[PDB]
Amino acid sequence: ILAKNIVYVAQIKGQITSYTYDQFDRYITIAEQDNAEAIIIELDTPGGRADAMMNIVQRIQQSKIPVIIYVYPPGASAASAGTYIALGSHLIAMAPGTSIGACRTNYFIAYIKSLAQESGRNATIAEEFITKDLSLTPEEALKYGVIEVVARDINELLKKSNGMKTKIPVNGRYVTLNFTNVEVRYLAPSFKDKLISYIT
Amino acid sequence: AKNIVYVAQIKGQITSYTYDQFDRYITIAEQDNAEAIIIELDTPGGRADAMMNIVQRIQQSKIPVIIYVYPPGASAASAGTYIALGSHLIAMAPGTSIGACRTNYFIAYIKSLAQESGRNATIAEEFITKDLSLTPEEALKYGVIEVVARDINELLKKSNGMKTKIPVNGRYVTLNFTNVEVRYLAPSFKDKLISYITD
Repeated sequence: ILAKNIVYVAQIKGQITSYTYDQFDRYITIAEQDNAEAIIIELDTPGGRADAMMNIVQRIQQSKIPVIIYVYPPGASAASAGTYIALGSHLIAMAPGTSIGACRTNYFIAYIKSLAQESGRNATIAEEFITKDLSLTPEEALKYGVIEVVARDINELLKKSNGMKTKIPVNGRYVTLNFTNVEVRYLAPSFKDKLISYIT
Repeated sequence: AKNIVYVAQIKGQITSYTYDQFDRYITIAEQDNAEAIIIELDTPGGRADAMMNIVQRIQQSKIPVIIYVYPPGASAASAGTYIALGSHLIAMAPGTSIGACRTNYFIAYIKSLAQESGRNATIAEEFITKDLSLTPEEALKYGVIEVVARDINELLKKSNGMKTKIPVNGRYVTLNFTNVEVRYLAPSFKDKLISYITD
């Protein structure tokens, strides 16, 4: 026979809107319901410094399982509200060839700085995202302590995150990721998701 | 509670040891009645031969074996391309190659592998007789492979519903990656070493 821990993977491409929050909620909900070891959101977001964001961030922070924001596929970028979402998550991995930061108020600074500090990721850089239109390369990003992992695909990501400690608690406890006997389940975007899209 | 798809890598030159690996992976897959197994294949080649034995292994496999020439920059070469032409499904990631790297028997053989899987055999020959190399897109266009996919997930999405190119235990199968779980299989320790030594 056979059996193991589950990891869910879901994409979230395009601009972040009020409709986005519902997606995060769906995916993270499904994952929570099955006690997934974690969930990876492959995230490629490009522009319009939104606000549905901190509602998403609250979502993540209150999630009952780790949420890994993976800025993938190559060419993807996480900007404006992307980068908040990420800085507020439990782990940030990045595929080579992607970016993070701003694409090419003091309130917002206060905010990015906050997100960074509570997850021990570099807040001086965080600020510079907003105050210098900074854009990091996964390697620079990792050097500077903004992200935790650089991975070419889901599988590297799993191997490299294995055993790493969550950067912010998961329901009060810091968790050590154990992707040792894991099964990955791919979740696809719904039909409304699908349409509410092209129509944008 | 779903269907399992296994994923395994096989990088580097193909030797008599390699067979052992396919056998292991394919065996694990068979034993759990996987919906299928994907071998991410990167094979630089330069004339080897363990191949003929591996291909029989695949043909006799009790579940579909999808040869996926991956990661970007990978090459399915010489030995590789026979293994692939002899499999159930061939996908390729963008930025990879198939064919020769850079007789009146090996030709008969590539031709054969091609015909029995309905993949273009005029090109197959041209691999060996014109040291030809194809790009996933050209490969697709020419009818050598079945799928071009950026990552395991596209691969599953694009292959879903496709019919196997050669039978699986006598029956052609239609892939159904509809409620699937993916399990990644890592190279063992011997494998890991026999690499450093087979260097």
